[PDB]
Amino acid sequence: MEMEKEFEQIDKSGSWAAIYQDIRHEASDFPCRVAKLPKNKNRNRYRDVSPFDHSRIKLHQEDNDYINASLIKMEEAQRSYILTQGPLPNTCGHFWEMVWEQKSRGVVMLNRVMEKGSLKCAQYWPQKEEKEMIFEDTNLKLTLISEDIKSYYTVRQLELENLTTQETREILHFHYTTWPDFGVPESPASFLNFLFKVRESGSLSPEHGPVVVHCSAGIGRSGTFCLADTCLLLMDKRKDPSSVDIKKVLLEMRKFRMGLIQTADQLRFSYLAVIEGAKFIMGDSSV
Ligand SMILES: C=C(C)[C@@H]1CC[C@@H](C)[C@@H]2CCC(C)=C[C@@H]21
Ligand SMILES: [Mg+2]
Repeated sequence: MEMEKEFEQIDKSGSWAAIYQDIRHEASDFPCRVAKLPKNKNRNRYRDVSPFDHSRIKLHQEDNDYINASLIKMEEAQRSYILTQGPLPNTCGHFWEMVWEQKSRGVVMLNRVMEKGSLKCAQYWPQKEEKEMIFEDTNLKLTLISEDIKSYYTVRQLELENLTTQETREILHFHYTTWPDFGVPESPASFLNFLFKVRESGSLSPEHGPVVVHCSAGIGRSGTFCLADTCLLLMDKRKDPSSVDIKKVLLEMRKFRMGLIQTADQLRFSYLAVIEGAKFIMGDSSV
C-alpha cells in the first residue's frame, strides 16, 4: 500500500508539518467576490472562510442568492458533496432552502453546537417531535420524526415540508458527536464506522442530490470526511488500488473550496482512515 509506506516514511522523518505546508502552498486561489459584498457580511461565520465564486451554491430566489456553501464535484469518483459552514441564527432558513433546492437526502454534522464553551453552530433542527420549526423567510417547516442515539453519533430522521407547495421530503441527519475538542480521534475505527453508516443510508448515492457536510467553518473535519470517502471510492473502482494518491485528491478538492484539512494532524488522520478503511474493502468484510 504505497500510501502506507509513504505513511511510515513521513512518521519516521517527522515531516507532517512540512508535507502539510507544501499542500498549502500549491492549493488553488480563486476569487470570492460575492462572499465579500457588504450585503453578505452577516451571512458569513468567519471572515477568512468564503466560497469561491465558480463553485458556490446559489439559492433559488431573487433578492439575495448568497449562502456560504461550495459544491465539490469529484469527476473520476462520480461523487458530489456540498460543504458549508455551521448555520448562523439568521441563515437557518437559507440552509434548509439549499437542502430543498439541491434535492439532498442527508446532512452530515461533524461538530457539537457548543465546543470549548462557545457556540459553533445554531440549533437549526428541532430537538422534540411535538415542537416543529417554521422558517418563515423561506416558507419551510421542519419536523423531527425520530432519532437513534448511539455512543459516538446520533441519527435523526426529519421531515422537511415546502409550505408553498405542501410537498414533503424525508431528510436523514447524521451527527458525529464525539470529535475531541483538541486534536483528532486516536483511532479511526469510530469515524470509519460513521462513514459507512452514511453510505448505507443511500444519502451519498447518485439518485439523490449531493450530501450536505458541515462542521463550524466547513473545511476542517468536513474536508476529512469527504477526502476519506472519495479516496476509498477510487480504490474500489480502479484497476490499480495503490495508484490512489491522497495529496493529489486533496488538491483537487481544494479547487472547489479553500482550506480543506486545517492542520497537519488532520492530514495524518486522513491517511490513517484511508489505510484502515482500505483493509475493509479489499475483500476483508469481517466485523
Ligand atoms: C469499523 C471498524 C474498523 C471497527 C471494527 C471493531 C469494532 C470494535 C468497532 C466498533 C463495532 C463495529 C460494528 C466496527 C468497528
Ligand atoms: Mg498556488
